[PDB]
This record gives sequence, structure tokens and C-alpha cells, in this order.
Amino acid sequence: DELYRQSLEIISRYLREQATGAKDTKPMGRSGATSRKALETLRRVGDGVQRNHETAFQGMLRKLDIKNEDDVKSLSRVMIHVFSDGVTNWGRIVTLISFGAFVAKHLKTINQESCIEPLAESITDVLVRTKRDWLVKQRGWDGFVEFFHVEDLEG
Ligand SMILES: CO[C@H]1/C=C/CCN(C)C(=O)C[C@](O)(C(=O)NS(=O)(=O)N(C)C)c2ccc3c(c2)N(C[C@@H]2CC[C@H]21)C[C@@]1(CCCc2cc(Cl)ccc21)CO3
Repeated sequence: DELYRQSLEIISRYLREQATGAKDTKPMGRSGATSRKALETLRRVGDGVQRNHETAFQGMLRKLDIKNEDDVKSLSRVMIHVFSDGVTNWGRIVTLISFGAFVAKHLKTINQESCIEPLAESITDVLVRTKRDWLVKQRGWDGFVEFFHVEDLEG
């Protein structure tokens, strides 16, 4: 399952990088160039989403009350409720992942760093297993990269 593997890698790295503030230096697995550009896009676009919706993000985090492993495991049901049961576009996928990074940073702050990789798996499961058809039709991570590609300005 190349799409799942690639998705997990991109999401995991972003969540870890967001939580730790440090870049993972290991190479990507398969489809390295796309996965690298995908991660770079998420850095650009995801950070803005978290700031543009700061207050709503804080409010949802406070409402969820995430303390431990069992609370983190309960999030997949909420993700299916909010994300899966609605229209699909790249914007809503960025929000799924950006709120994930927001939860990841919270987990670091309460010393629950070990729950981050499970969280990343849960997000990936929801994204890939409920939206595979849409993702394939939109060209997967190549389509993601192409969608958010910004052309250089004329100097
Ligand atoms: C009102 O607060 C919202 C913020 C909305 C601003 C962004 N916006 C305009 C959206 O439309 C985001 C949205 O696509 C969405 O549908 N939001 S909404 O249902 O609440 N409503 C249409 C605004 C949208 C798309 C995808 C979302 C999602 C919202 N979640 C709820 C967001 C996090 C703060 C909640 C967050 C959520 C659901 C909550 C649990 C969770 C946990 C993880 Cl680890 C990752 C994601 C999520 C599902 O992912």
C-alpha cells in the first residue's frame, strides 16, 4: 500500500517536527522527492492554518481534554465524525493534519511524546481509509504538491 506508507511518513514527520522543533535528517522511503515536497508544503500551509484558526484550535483542544494514550485513541471516532462526514478538498485535509500537529505539540508539552506516533497513525488511517478514491483521483501527494505550488514572482 504505497499511498498509505507515503501518507504515514509525511504526516508522522510533520507531527514530530512540529512537536520537537527539529528536522528529521533520515531519508524518505519510496517516492522521496514528492514526499519531501509534500512535507515542505505542509510546513508552509499547515503553520498558517494553525495561526489563522488559533482560537478555534485552542477551544477544540480544551474541549477534547487530551491527557493520555486512551484519550488519544478516542480521537479517531471524532475525526471520522468531523472530517470524514463532509465534503473532501485539500483545505479540509490540511486542517485534519494541522490540528493533528496542534495536538502533537500539546502532547509534547504534557510529556506524552510517545502518543504522537499513534496519533499520526490514526490520522493517516482516517485520511487514507475513508478517502482513498478521492485521493487517487486527485493524484495523491503529487496532486497535493501541485495544488499548493506557488510560482516565483518576476523580479
Ligand atoms: C470550529 O473549530 C474547528 C475549526 C474550524 C476552522 C477551519 N474551518 C473553516 C474548517 O472548515 C475546518 C474543517 O473543514 C471543518 O469542517 N470545521 S467544522 O466542522 O468545525 N466547521 C465547518 C467549521 C475541519 C476539517 C478537518 C478537521 C476539523 C475541521 N477539525 C475540527 C477543527 C479543529 C478546530 C475545529 C479537527 C478534527 C476533529 C477534532 C478531532 C481531531 C483530531 C485530530 Cl488528531 C485531527 C483532526 C481533528 C477533524 O479534522
